[PDB]
Amino acid sequence: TKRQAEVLKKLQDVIKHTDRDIAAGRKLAIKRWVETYIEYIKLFKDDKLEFLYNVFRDEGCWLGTRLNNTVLGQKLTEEEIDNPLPRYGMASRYCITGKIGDFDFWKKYDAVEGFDSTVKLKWSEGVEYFYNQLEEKDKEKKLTEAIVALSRPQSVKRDAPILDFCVRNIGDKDTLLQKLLQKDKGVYFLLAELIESCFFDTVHDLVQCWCYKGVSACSDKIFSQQDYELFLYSLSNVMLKNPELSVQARSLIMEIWKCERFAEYRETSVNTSNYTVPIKSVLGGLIINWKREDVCKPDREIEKEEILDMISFAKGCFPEKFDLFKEVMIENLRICGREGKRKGVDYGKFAEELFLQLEK
Repeated sequence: TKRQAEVLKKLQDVIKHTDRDIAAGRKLAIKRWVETYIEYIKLFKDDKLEFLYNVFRDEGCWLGTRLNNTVLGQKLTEEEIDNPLPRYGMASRYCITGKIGDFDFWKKYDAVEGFDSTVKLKWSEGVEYFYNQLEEKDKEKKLTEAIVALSRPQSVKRDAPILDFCVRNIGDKDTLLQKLLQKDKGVYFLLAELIESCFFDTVHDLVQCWCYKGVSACSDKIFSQQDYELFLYSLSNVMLKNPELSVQARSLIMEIWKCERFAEYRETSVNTSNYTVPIKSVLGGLIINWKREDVCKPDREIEKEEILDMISFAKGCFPEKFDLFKEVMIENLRICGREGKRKGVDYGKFAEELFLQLEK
């Protein structure tokens, strides 16, 4: 495990891109990659790890924050330094049927069967190949089916990369929303799974089409109060877990929270009752992220403003309950014990300070 962990860090410290977010996205992609192929690389040494460097420092392999599997597979089949990885193991894993490594699943399969089987196997490189071999008519239907199947409660992290791929290849996200709404909380599970794996871009696209595109939405709210509140709580946890992607997580928090379609939900989230308020984790999450000192963070002022405006919004909706709101938040920040929180510092004081500024 220590060895496995070392492997992960070394492979991530080579990625460098001008945009911090793109890089961080890639460090995550590498993590996911290493998760899939850990056994192959388990026993390894630095010298053998340089082959993984020339293919990972090559921007050809990278398509945005994600990896171009086709290119990557080709690079994983060339025996400069030796491929310590087996060509056959990799070729099969990357569905390179032709140019089979030669000297498991991989026979010959029709497209639909392969698609339906690869998804069951949670084989991200498998679903992609078959998607290509699919008839154009059948494409959207097959993808939609996969999404519905994989947007399920008892899910796993592997499902998210496939879900990401399916959403990005859906050419009509309006019908997708509709086929998802038939499933119980099928829309929540799709967004929550993409959030946990930090596929923020995909979520933004979905939020823009499903919440911001039109005056119309048969329930006007695609999400419920619970799903709305859970989205924000889950986003605040990921933001504290991935401080380099906090800008993208903060923008998603604001877009969901301040959406006009969910304005009633926004007012309910700041209603303090029974010594609790649903925005506690989220408002506490932004405060902790704003006071982080282990990262060089530009625009801490913008972050402070969001916090202040969220506090001001709570005062404007229920002015009578504001002192209750202040006491609940201060007490929550003193016992929270969440990630990114510096131990031994009283975060309650920071809140008290924000409350005073508001008074003036």
